[PDB]
Amino acid sequence: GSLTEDGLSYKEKFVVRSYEVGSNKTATVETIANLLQEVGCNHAQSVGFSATTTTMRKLHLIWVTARMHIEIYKYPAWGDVVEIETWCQSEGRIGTRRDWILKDSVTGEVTGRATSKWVMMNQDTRRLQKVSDDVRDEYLVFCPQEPRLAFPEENNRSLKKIPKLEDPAQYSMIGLKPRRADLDMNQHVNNVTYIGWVLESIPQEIVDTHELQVITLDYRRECQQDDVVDSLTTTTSNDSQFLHLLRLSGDGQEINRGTTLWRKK
Amino acid sequence: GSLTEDGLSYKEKFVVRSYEVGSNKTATVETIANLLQEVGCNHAQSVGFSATTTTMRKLHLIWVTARMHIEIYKYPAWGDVVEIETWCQSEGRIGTRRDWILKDSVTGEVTGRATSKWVMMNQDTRRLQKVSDDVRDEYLVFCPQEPRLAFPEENNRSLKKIPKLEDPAQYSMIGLKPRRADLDMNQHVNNVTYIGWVLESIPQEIVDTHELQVITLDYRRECQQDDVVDSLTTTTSDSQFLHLLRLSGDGQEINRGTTLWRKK
Ligand SMILES: Cn1cc(N)c(C(=O)NC2CCC2)n1
Ligand SMILES: Cn1cc(N)c(C(=O)NC2CCC2)n1
Repeated sequence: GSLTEDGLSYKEKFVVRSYEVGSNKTATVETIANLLQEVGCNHAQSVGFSATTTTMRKLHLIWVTARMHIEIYKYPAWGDVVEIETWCQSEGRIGTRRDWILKDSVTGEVTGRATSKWVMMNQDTRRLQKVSDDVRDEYLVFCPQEPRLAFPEENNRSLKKIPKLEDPAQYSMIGLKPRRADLDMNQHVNNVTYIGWVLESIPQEIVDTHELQVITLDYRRECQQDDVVDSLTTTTSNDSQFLHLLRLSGDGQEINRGTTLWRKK
Repeated sequence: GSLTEDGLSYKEKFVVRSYEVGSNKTATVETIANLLQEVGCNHAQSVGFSATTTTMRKLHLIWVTARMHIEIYKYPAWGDVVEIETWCQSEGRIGTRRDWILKDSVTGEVTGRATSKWVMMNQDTRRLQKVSDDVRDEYLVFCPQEPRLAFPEENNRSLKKIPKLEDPAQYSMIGLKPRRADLDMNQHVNNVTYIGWVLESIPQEIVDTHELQVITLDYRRECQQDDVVDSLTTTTSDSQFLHLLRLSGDGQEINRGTTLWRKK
């Protein structure tokens, strides 16, 4: 991969691997989620990062995902090359936004797009805070000045308020635990695991006859290595829509909430 | 990736990804296991396959892993390029063997090696079958004639008989279930999940102070999508462990193995 000519975005090509595909022989949404994560890491490394700035490590501050939104028009097949372009943008003192565009390397058409909202948090106390002026200027040089939105639309699906699932849920997957493969280099559960865990409550019949089009996920609390999750789902709707909820098995503390949209094959 | 000049092996370079590494910022043994699996698929595709031969698809026959053995000297770091060379060989009518050599793309040194024993099963009845001729000949053109062994040594770790763990186990991880990410394109639990599941019973204190050097795993039975596994471990000794994966209910054995760890 490499930065574009202006140095205000990064591109990377990935060949889809055999273990990265599902039953339809196309990449899973978790493979896509992993690829977006990977290109974001390479973008951060290519501009002198490790993505904590000078003032962030001084104050023990980290970026945390608050929301992920992914829309896929076509899933790349096993053996195909997918090109992903990623960039970041300041959202004032609220946090940062990271966008992605997925393309077929052969045709050059947009086969998917994603958007994420990141908030600043103290690594130790876990307390959210607004972006300071000294920190905002440190990352502003790596961002476009004019708005560059992967989801421009005057009423897009990425900004909708997600309601909380009411008990009883229509479908559920109980007793979900993360293994060492689910943890990142800092021993925290990878953000992509929550996506997989959310989808565990969707019935296998829907997965066999439908393709996942859109997924919106709100990250409320992190699941520890020794925590147990419960995935809950209810159909709300040629298109099926679901409301989702991930919570701790014990106290029932909410850790994630979201919605998915599926279309008939 | 591509086949070598003689067409009797395949090579491929992989850049280690950020989500593929552990706390030491080096690739996990499951990332390595995934890479070996991937290079084996590309090798099979590059020589005209869909590794099912002509006779095999007519008879509803598949290759299944009976044994996996991996030895790592150095784990590639996040950002490093690892080159893997893989090849197949016949072992008479008992089955097939697949070997791998892992190398650092910069220095060219051997940083790891693996060997696997594959047996021929009937997809539907799940019944083991010996490798008859005709199907033996159909694939012997893609294999070296003289023995090419990643583990040559007479009396090496890859050929040792693994005993069955006795109850009670010293360490255990219970209630393990596969998710959709753990399944392959045919909806079967990926062989690499069993490796991860085996390692779930190793205490986090050993993982934090030791590096995994060798792992030998015997595949006895497949775990279904709706099955629940129990991972059991006992220290037998460098630290050495005896492992056992079994179904939560009936306690049916699905996998057994051993791991060797060195102090950091
Ligand atoms: C720690 N980190 C770096 C990233 N680039 C991501 C990231 O984009 N995560 C989302 C969740 C679906 C992919 N997370
Ligand atoms: C379906 N398939 C093709 C392969 N080449 C492998 C394979 O080598 N798997 C082993 C166990 C983890 C490494 N499995």
